[PDB]
Amino acid sequence: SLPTMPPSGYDQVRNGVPRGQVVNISYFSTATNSTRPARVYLPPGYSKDKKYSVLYLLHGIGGSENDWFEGGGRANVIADNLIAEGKIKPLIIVTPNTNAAGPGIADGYENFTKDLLNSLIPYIESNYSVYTDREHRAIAGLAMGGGQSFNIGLTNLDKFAYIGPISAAPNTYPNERLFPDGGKAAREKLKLLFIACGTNDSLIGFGQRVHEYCVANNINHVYWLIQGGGHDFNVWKPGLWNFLQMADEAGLTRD
Ligand SMILES: COc1cc(/C=C/C(=O)O)ccc1O
Repeated sequence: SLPTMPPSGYDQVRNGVPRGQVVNISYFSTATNSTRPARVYLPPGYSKDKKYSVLYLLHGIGGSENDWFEGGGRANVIADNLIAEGKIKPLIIVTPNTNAAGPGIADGYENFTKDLLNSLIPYIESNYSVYTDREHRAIAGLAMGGGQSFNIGLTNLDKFAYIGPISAAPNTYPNERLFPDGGKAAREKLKLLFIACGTNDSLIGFGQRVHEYCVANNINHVYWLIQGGGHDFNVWKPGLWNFLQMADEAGLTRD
């Protein structure tokens, strides 16, 4: 039963397995007044005659849109295999550059919230055949990106129903800011809150803090610790593997 460590080969490429296409895109950002990059995983069968859900996957501090793919995440391989095994239905995964910096901008990681919601999401929904409602939109990430997942996801429950912060960093908002209503909206609209981290990670306390608040305030969620895991992709890959399946079970790809 999930969550659990994935079996050997979950992140390996094997002959015959259908592979999705990872495309490179650039979109205009009203948040940075510049063109920004992102990568988009289209499943092996992506057809404009069908509709797909979308997972916005965020990298760590100083990272890039390539981190979750060739940079170590192998998100496309993990997705290809789960799809081939019938573990999850086909879906689209988008990896942006989380540091929306530029002239006139003080904090690019905070500025990223508007970039994602007002520029990247509209670009994706206009160029790809995707659902545009909260029930078909998820957000997850590692470290700094896990913090942004908590921050953006919980303060925008009308946009995301599935949130997966892995090894969330100190940029994670205080509990009072994540749940300004004592967790009311969360208990009603949150379909999946998946918090994971390696037991050896020095940043374990931040995800732990949110976990404790959710326990105290009756917010359902999944809290999974990777035994012996550190601040690396041997925690983040297993994290994504579990999140995709648990989100699927929760209805992310419904229809
Ligand atoms: C904003 O503060 C912090 C961010 C990080 C991010 C780490 C990562 O993305 O791997 C670590 C420690 C911090 O105090």
